[PDB]
Amino acid sequence: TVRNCPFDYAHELEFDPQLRQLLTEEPVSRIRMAYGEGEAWLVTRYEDVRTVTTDRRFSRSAVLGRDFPRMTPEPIVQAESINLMDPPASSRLRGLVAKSFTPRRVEQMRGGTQRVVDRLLDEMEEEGSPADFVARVSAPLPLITICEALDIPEADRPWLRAHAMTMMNVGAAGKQDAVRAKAELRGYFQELTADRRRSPGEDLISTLATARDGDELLDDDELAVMAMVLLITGQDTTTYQLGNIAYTLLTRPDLLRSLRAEPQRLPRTLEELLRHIPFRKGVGIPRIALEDVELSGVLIKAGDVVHVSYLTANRDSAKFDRPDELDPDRPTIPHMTFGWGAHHCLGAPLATMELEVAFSTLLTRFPALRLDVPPEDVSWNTTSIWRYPLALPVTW
Ligand code: HEM
Repeated sequence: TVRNCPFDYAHELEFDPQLRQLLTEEPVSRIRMAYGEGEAWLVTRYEDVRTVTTDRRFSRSAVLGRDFPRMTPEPIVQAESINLMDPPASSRLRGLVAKSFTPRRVEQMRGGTQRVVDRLLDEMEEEGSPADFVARVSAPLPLITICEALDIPEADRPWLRAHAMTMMNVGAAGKQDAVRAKAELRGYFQELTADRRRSPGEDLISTLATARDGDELLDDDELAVMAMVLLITGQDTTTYQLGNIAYTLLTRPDLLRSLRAEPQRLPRTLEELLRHIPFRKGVGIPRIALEDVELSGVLIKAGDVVHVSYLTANRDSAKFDRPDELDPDRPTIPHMTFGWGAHHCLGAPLATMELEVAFSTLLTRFPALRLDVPPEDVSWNTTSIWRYPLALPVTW
């Protein structure tokens, strides 16, 4: 009755078979995952999952305090984080960083992102073919950008990601690691944010720390946590989707030619890769059903833990015809790669912009770009809630 879900599948970017089976055959299923007390529902259908993310009957505020079935021994979340608030209390702090990424603002920052990318490739060319696209592009760019954004000193950055990542370990014994790593992170911002509030720079932490509706909207905890949360998120998913997309383009010659034939297809192609590419293992933060809510003919009692799978949502044949096929031409329908509902991804805008400025430069600069080894020789991360390539040797 209750499925085992270690969610350990890692083979290339192949869609987790357990997930494909639960989509087609038990689109609402009882499950139990690596760590946490109790069990939880798993909703896998587009429309059903859309329901769960938006319908005020399901709270993420209600998760505060539960040993919720999750994939990391220590939960990645914190108390005062945007992740454990719903609208309305979310909408005020979301509201504030959302100013920072209006298309005017993000289509300004482009300028600098173009100069970062250019320099990163002006360096990879200098060290000469072959090279690691992960080391020389996919890893640095997202980290530079979010640090530039937050005015993070150059010396702290390699440190800060090697803590960000440590919190994303699914490893039983890397839990003390995680709780210390997390608290050291909290602390560093606790201070460096209280150092902006104090002598506001003209960066983004300053934008958060200085905004005042009469009396500063953000409390110090509320801020330090928001500056800490913006750093973590600004440098995992994006670094990974830069490797994932690269791999996919260098292993689907038809796709990669089509783009080289008509580069204008790129913003449409990226959406379709985004949809497809299963850019994580398992399921992230759940929600609690606040009241009984039947959902695909299955009552969910009040106080039950609900997970949604964004990855099965994207591959729902009810929404996308030939869903497993990767058609950048297909009738555009909103993907759920960037989340949905209240907690939809806050940095969608900026990762959009990084992915556009990256692959559009790559494509022109290195038309000849090819994977330098066979695809099955590429090693895929196993230790993370995310899926990404460890290295991506390329020629040009
Ligand atoms: C390809 C790039 C990215 C992907 C695929 C991605 C994906 C996601 C996803 C799937 C969620 C799901 C939250 C949920 O539904 O429960 C999320 C939340 C979030 N992402 Fe991202 N993200 C990306 C880039 C970024 C960037 C650059 C930032 C930069 C600040 C960012 C900040 C956030 C934040 C703050 C949340 C939490 C919002 C909330 O729960 O209220 N993301 N992201």
